[PDB]
Amino acid sequence: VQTVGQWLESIGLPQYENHLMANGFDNVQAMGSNVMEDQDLLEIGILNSGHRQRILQAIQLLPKMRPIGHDGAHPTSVAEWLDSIELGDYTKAFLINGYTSMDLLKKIAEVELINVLKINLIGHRKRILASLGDR
Repeated sequence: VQTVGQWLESIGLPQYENHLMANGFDNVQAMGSNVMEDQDLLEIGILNSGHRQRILQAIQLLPKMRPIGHDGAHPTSVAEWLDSIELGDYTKAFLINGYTSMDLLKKIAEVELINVLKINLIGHRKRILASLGDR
């Protein structure tokens, strides 16, 4: 079981744990398939310079990449889809927003997402972004 608190405490100390968690980065799984990015770690709210590289090289060096780890998901709707992303309440916003077909989720841009879904959270953002696979 991987926990942000443990990982963070290892690479450094329990100081940004709250930030990440509250920023959606409460589950290490958020960086299981796609290691954290400079823009993300920087968008959160780090103390000061000298830590960015640490988290980057660390989260990037994290030996969690394997060949057998090629499992994916095949949902039928926004519901089951988000269900595989540690999210369910989103189903409401997504639905009322007009998201019925997965394809539709791939017909929007960043701004459109933060403007429609109104997520405004790196965690949930990266999670869904990775789940869909825009780029």
